[PDB]
Amino acid sequence: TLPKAEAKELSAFVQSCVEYKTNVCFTDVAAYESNQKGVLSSGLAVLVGTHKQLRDPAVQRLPFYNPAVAEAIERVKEGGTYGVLVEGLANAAGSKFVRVVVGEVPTKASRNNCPARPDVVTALVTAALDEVKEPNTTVDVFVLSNAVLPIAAAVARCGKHNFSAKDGAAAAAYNSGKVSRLQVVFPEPPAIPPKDLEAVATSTQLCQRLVDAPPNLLTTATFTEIAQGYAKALGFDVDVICGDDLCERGYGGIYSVGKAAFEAPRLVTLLYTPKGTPVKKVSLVGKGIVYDCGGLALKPADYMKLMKHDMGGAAAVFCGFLTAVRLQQPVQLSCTLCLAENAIGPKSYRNDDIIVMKSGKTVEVINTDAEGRIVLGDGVFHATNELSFTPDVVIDMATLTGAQGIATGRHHAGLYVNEEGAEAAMLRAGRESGETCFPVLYCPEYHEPEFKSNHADMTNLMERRDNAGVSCAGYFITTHLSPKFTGAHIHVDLAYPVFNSNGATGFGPALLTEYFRKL
Amino acid sequence: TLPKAEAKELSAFVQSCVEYKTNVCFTDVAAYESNQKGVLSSGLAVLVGTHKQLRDPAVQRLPFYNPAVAEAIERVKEGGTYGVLVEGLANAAGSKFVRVVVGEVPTKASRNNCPARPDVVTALVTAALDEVKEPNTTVDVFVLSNAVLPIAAAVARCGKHNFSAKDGAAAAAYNSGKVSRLQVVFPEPPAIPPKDLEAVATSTQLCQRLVDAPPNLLTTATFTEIAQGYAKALGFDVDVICGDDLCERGYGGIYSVGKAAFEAPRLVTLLYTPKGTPVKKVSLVGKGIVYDCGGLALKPADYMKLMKHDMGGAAAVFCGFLTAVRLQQPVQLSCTLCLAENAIGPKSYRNDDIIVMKSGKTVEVINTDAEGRIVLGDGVFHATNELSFTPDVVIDMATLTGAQGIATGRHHAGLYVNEEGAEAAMLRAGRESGETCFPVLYCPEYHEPEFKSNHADMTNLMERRDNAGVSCAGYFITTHLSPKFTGAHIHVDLAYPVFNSNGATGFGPALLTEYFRKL
Amino acid sequence: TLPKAEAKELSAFVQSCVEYKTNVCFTDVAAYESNQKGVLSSGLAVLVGTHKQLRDPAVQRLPFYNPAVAEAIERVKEGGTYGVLVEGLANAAGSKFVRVVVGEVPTKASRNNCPARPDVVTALVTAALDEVKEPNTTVDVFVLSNAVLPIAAAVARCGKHNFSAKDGAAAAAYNSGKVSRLQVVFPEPPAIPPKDLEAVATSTQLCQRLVDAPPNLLTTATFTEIAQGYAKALGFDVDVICGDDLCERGYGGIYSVGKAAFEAPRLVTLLYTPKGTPVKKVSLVGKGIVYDCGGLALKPADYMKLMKHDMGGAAAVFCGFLTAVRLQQPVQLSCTLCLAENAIGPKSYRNDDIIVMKSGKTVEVINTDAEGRIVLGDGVFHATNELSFTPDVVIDMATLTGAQGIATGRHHAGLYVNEEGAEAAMLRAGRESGETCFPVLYCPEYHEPEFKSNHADMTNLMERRDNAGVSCAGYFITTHLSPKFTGAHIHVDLAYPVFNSNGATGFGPALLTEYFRKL
Ligand SMILES: [Mn+2]
Ligand SMILES: [Mn+2]
Ligand SMILES: [Mn+2]
Ligand SMILES: [Mn+2]
Ligand SMILES: [Mn+2]
Ligand SMILES: [Mn+2]
Repeated sequence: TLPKAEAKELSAFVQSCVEYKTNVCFTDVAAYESNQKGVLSSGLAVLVGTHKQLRDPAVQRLPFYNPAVAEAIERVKEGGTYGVLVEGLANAAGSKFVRVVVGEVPTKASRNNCPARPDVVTALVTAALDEVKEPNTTVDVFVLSNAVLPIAAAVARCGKHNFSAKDGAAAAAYNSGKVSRLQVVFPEPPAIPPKDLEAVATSTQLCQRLVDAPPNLLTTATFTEIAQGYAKALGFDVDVICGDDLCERGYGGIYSVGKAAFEAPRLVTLLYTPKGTPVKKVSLVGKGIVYDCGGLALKPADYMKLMKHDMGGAAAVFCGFLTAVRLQQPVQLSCTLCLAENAIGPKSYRNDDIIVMKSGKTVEVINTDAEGRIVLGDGVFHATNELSFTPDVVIDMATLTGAQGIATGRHHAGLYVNEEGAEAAMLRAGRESGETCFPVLYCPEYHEPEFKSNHADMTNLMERRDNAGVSCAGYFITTHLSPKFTGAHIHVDLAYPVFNSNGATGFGPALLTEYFRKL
Repeated sequence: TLPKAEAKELSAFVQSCVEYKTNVCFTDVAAYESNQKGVLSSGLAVLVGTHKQLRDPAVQRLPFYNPAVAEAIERVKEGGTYGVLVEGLANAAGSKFVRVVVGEVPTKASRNNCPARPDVVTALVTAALDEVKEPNTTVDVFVLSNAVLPIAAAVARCGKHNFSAKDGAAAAAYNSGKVSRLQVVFPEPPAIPPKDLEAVATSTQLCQRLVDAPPNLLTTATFTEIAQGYAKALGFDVDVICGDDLCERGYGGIYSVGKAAFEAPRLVTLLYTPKGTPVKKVSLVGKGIVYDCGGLALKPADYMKLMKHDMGGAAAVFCGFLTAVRLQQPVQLSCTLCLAENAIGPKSYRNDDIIVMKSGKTVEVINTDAEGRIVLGDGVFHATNELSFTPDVVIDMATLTGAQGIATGRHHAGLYVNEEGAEAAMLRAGRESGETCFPVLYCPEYHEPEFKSNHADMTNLMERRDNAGVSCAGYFITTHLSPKFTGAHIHVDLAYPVFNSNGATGFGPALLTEYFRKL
Repeated sequence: TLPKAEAKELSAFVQSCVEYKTNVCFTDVAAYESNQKGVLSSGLAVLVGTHKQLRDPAVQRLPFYNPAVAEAIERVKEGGTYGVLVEGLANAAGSKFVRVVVGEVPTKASRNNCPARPDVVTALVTAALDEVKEPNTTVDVFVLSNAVLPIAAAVARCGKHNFSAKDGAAAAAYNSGKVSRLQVVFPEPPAIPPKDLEAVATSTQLCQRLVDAPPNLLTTATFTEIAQGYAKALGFDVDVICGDDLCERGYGGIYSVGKAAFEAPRLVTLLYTPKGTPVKKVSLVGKGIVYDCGGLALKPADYMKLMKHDMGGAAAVFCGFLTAVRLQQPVQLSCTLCLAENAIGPKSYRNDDIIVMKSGKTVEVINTDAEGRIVLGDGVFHATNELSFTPDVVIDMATLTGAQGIATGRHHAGLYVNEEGAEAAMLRAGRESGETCFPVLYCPEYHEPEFKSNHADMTNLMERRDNAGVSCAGYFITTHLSPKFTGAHIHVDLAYPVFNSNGATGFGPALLTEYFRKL
């Protein structure tokens, strides 16, 4: 029983997520010339490209181009921006001066990176949008690259976040009033239709919204309601196993992790079957730890900050699923959300407790703060044993370990994969999408001894933390795969790539979309 | 209200403890020759003794002896084992080869140790049993020592533990399927009858079971039910003061420690009066902290692991009591179990709270993780004030302090004792039983000032941690002894001796049995 | 000025390393039958192979085979050993019984591992050699695998270490008296000649010796003298830049790191040019931190233990170089040893000091315990700018980061490589040699910003430690490569693979040999 005022706030927040619509739309130079007739949308325009692209003669045909803009192109630093005023340029806001911000994108890109460097595109547009005068304007963003998918996601990510509690926004269901409408103008008609690019951008931003949201708003219950709302609207199936039913049905892992919390844990499975014959059957599984306090293995306060992001894997997987449904991608999908709060209290699972997992394997809990692998263990067994089909590929996505950052860094999700082919394909999808990945060691024979237990089948924590920490957490999860499953298993550790110093990045959904696209 | 599946599991676990039967039986060479006619029980035999004992001519008359075994005796290292195959040796398993494992026991033994070195006996047999081929076999263990009590307990302790959650054992009420039946074969008919040695072994192993068990299985409630089950079966009295009744009846110490937990605290008192006139009246009191998270003074995770062992003193005292009832030892006994979980939550007793103990004395709580001395304070007052008799001797056993390990180590329980005579006797009982002890400083005049309080009669924590930390915890407990009590008080700190790297040792019950035997 | 007794001890230790000869020799079953005529070398024989290999009919033709050995094969556990006595088997020691120890090697091997699992081979032979009765015996080790290179190195690694200070060995220049001579018997004549396998084994063991040795013995001076000794004996060139001359010649990195120490730092370069036509040119550079106390950024004692291993990269590179010279491999080599002790005192380089590197680039020292990347920076610039040739490939090997263990674990060295091709080749060499490697993220555009400095060209420490810690250290080193260099750069982080719980592994030399072999 919550207070009435808190429950109304939660319902309104749910609705804000279910009805979320993007601020971004897409077009091309010829279509823009034709529809707008050389009238800018507002008093701000943005021009982004490489050193070489910015000097293409076609740039001179752009409606805002003049000798000041030419000088901006000369003075702008690589990775930086440079702004100039253009007097008496026609625009729909009737502004006397138009501000034109040029941004230079590097060409330097390692073999493990996206050649189009959408990371810099995001930062350039963000910086340029900080020069916005008025609210509710439309900003024309002219991009010289034709790498449409990575640019779409990059721009969706950029600028002020749709989630906000600033300046009375709490009374408007935490919908920001500071976001500018963005018109992305490609050089050529995009290889991917504009409406499809919109769906991608929408999923990136929704993912961002879910991750940014504080846990007083995004709970196990509200996340579930959001999933149910999208199921009603788009017509996909939803199965929910809630609270004590998890225990009764043998889901000891997710039950034990989540049982101390105010809001009960939930295993939420979503099903989508395309019209006609599917190219693959794929089961998605996401770590939905709505808040990771550590449990009895309580985190210090420094480390507990930003643990609202611990559901970033569930958000990624959920929004990737939504994109697939909206674009009618020809993949049969399950999406299992492992929703729990890792809370501290009298019902807390303990450091010493022995858990009977859904898989039938027993787990000695060494450290309650290694909760993610436990909920995922139940998730992947569910996906591989309990559904109406057996998947060809299982993809689990999780903000799983600190080791991930040390290993592969802030921009590359770690991949632990049982097959070379599935790994290469996910890497390729990362490089095409801009949501980059990198492999971690796959060597089960060396991971297995780290989990030896006196009394149970396994522990939940490596004996020696300095023995491939990203990999070992992946290994743990694989021990709970059903024997019925003989296909590819892709573990994605996205602990760090889901956020930066401005908040959530919406990393994961576009990665999935691109992966599905190439199956 | 627990889930139905969890409650069924708890009942089954209770029953497994109440009906626990040992895997060990005892006999002697002549009786073995006569009953088995030179046919080994299985494809494994074990031979354990000192360098000199192994070279006794009587060893050559053992049914598995041959020149390869003789060579094993030559090659085996002190404290080590050495295995050989014997071809065409008659055995009940019909194995073509019998494996004979020889183990050499040192003679070196300090004045504070058991001369028969049962510590090494345990490790030798454990190592030998790791060479077991099949399940459910009987292994003949030939021991060359006649120190029957320490060997009985040593062998009961050894090998795989009766508690297990491995390989589906959770569905069999956590009864291990990996334990071998062990036939211990002494050189001479044992000075203590085989059926009596069985009862001792049973108590060692039950104690081990209770200590090994994770706190999701062994709770304040299930521990109580187990005690009640044994009371029905053996016909001894049981008194239970439960939850809020502890507060109403003035038991502020145990109530305050346990009140935050999911399962309520309990003061459980068991009574046994022998048929004859008793040699002594003895009150046992045991720290039954089912799990020590530290309370609001929360333990870090490294330190919180194995805190399921924090009820080792209650297990020891409980199983020593059982043995006394089963063997009808002529001692009048009370056994008070101080059962609580030291949990963290909104009802947690605080660092600053002032407790009114049953004794009438007030305790200022400096640190909630010094919970044991508090529950014991109520326990010993109960024993010395509230029973139908006044004891001559109070023995409290507790996994009480980290200082214990630093002071007396992993194999020797620390003794804090108000009389030289009772101390010497408990030391002698430790040396005879193998469950060795060592004294800590008894000096109340120096302990007393460490507990000075501004507002209460005393604190629960020493001001200066480096001033006889085993002793000061003992001192605290003695301040709550009833003034009606004028007898011997033996405080046994067994923090480390109750476990090793394989889990529980079942340390304590045999110590008590031997102590009672010599009264 | 050292005491006379210490100087004599150091000279003798130097000589022990310079004259080091292996305990291992290699042959095959037919050559063994022919030379030894079915007579075992001693009272111990070892049989090692997979479950399938151990049941090959050819096993029955081995001279020690009998029904007891057959039973051993049945009873042995995967990854374990099992020993039996064989009566009246002919052997050179005239022993009445021969002990035969069987060891089972797993077939399970991930795509990132050596299929022959030499890691288990090492452990099996180690465990078998623990059953050795007498000193100075020869032990026949029958291996059922034909993977000769990885087995050679595996057996060289195994058992008791040639470095010892036990039982008066200090008086014998720390040459162990506990090492058994080992005769490795392959099924077929080895694809690599026995004398070549010996040279490999010798380098593995010498490497192990240098790493095991305490820093009171292996100093910057003695390591130098050892290199000089090998140069005189084998006829290769040696260049030494010592102490203050490092400062005068602009080697500010290695000079600053090492200048606080009792023994001066040294840049030691070795040159080998093969007879004839010109071939691949490779420059090796090794981190030779004889002891890493942390400098002014002092390590706690727990972390400072085993920092004698911090010269493992210099040892690896040195011994790989020796193997190339002994086998006359057709590669032109330089080998630069970056020798320093990272010591604490009044001359200590500081957290704030600004270093002028040999490369001309300035380094702001944030943390003196990140010393390795600094000495290596001077090393690689030396190799790529100061030699009589320019290398095609630079390989640096270093026990560089804690992040390495977290990322790629205890058995896999981390690879940071500027070219896909060179990376793949080093990986292949790891899988063939058994000295396995795994890549870490190569993404200089993301590493570069971590080293931004206010006043110098760069810092020596990442601003954010959780942003690809293995990779960033590698990146730092690459900033000091000469602009004259346009080839492949392979950075090998072997922090953890150079040791296990028994001490040094001798990891690195064989990896190099195999890499050179395939060029
Ligand atoms: Mn988490
Ligand atoms: Mn956690
Ligand atoms: Mn305690
Ligand atoms: Mn405590
Ligand atoms: Mn170092
Ligand atoms: Mn260092």
